[PDB]
Amino acid sequence: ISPIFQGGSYQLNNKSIDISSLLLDKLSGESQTVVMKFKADKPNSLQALFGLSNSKAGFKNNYFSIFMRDSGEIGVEIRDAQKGINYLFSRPASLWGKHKGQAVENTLVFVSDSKDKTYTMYVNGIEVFSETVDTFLPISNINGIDKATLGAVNREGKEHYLAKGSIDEISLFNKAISDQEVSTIPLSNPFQLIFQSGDSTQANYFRIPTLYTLSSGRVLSSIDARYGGTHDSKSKINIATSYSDDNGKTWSEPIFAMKFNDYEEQLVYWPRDNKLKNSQISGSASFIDSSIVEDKKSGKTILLADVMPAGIGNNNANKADSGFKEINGHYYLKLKKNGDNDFRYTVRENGVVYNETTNKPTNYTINDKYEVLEGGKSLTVEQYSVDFDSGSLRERHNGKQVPMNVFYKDSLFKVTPTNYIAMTTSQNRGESWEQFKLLPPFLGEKHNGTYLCPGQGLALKSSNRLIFATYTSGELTYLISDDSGQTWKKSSASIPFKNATAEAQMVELRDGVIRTFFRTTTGKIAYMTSRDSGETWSKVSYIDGIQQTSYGTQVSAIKYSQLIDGKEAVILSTPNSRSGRKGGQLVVGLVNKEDDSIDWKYHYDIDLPSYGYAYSAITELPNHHIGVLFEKYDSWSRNELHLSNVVQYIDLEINDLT
Repeated sequence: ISPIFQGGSYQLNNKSIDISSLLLDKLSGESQTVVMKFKADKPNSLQALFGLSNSKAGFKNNYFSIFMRDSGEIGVEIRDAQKGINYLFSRPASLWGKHKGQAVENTLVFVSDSKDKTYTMYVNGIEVFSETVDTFLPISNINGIDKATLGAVNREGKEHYLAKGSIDEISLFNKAISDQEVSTIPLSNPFQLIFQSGDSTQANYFRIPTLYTLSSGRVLSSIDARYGGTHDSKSKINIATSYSDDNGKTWSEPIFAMKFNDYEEQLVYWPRDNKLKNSQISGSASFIDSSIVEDKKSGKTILLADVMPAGIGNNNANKADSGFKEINGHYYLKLKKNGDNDFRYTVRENGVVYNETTNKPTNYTINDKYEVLEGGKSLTVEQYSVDFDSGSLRERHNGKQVPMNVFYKDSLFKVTPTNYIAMTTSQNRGESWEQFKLLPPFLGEKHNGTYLCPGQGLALKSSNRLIFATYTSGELTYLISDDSGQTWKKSSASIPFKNATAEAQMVELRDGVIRTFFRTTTGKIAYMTSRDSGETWSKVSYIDGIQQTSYGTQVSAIKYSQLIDGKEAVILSTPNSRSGRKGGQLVVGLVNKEDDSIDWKYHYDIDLPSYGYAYSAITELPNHHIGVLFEKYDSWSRNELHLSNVVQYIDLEINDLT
């Protein structure tokens, strides 16, 4: 259908605009759609874009509004005191403010549907909430409505929630337009999605993005596909990948690099209310924090991630146990059989399950997929699915059989409940991934695995050396391979922090000179230098001019291929904020050849200082543009859990940054 009202070019400069005459007598029936294209690059703390209100004395709480906060949150109120209805629906981190210095035109579609009794809000082509009520309140059936307002809500004759911004276009319909119709509405998005709700992963959530430019020109991305909301392990999480062959313009349908099947891949709407938001999938194995590198020699792409057995995460993981047994220089994965109180088994060569107490091999083996066979026969377990139908999280058998994996809850043989690191490879640049292998322990039998630093590994330009940064208590633990990832050794580098999340990323400043940038607990990003291709490491210094929070955020970093102002350049991606994960920046540093010091010369604001920015991935695209895939929200904040489609991709050119 056609609009009952259409207007545009409205400037909201802390003064509402009255459109009652144009709109109010046009409103008919109980279903309505609002389409609004608007900018707000300097919003007030809390402002209404649009209001329908009873402006009369004593009816202060009879109004409908669409509002935003300077945090990027969008929402509506629907209030009628006589009906005793006070609805408030919102979602944090739903907006853009600025991109390349220009105010972004956000496209907002609000659907109020009386038939289904459902309020739905889309912003920039993304559904940010969909709420069904028992008692539906049509937005123009509020008792005594006498004002249609842009840029405030008229309450008792006064302007509340005054807006600063602009409404380039607004349309209203006496209909609840369908989801299909909504998707035909043109957008002006500064971003694109690579991974997204309802894609092949069937994860409703994503965190921990990576990007890496392959020598063929293909750009590869990996990510945590997180099923049970955005929580870290314990949970269900798979590692998914996608690639672009056109400098980031389009991206392939995701496939999995690393996945478990003990729990179904369910797209779930995880509750965001305070009572249930901490619900956490508690019986699933998971992969988490991935990192990618390309090997020049073999041509293989290599992907590593942390591995968590069923119900295990960082905080309940057995520290002081690697999960392996050392038997004369060699490390064997320990296993516990159903009913035993201790681990009386190991996995030896060719997957043979060997008994330790009696030193006998068994009739059981472990295949390449860490699945259990008896006498060559695939054993199985039953899969779980999750639901909240009872009003709380339930995890229950779903009737499907899947191969029995030693990382599973219901497995006959079970690994040590601790964290591991796994690796997989692709020979076709991410079109398919091999079965993963556990890396061996690097810090002894009685030490849990280090934690992979998410993002990129480092492929040294003048050799075959591959390095993946990892961290644990008191140090960075660099993993080093000179033979295409077949064998690894560690290079330990002490840092002056205990129990930190020292997520580290590396750049090669020049041949064999590696600078590592890492997260700390001090409010500053730290760094250290190696001048022998990672054999030895300097003491720790800190960057002034960038602020992080006390808890810190992952920093991403690349060496730019081109000179800038005649100098070698490095580019860091990080939130710049001592308050939260917001104020995204790319910071361009120029290297001083005298001493390899870096002058952080240019700061590019990704979006508003108050808009969310968390974990990030950056890569130099083959055309020398910069690709950025990032968490566009505060992934620390307890108020911004379980948001969909907040990991987003943008394309920039160096001139944008300078």
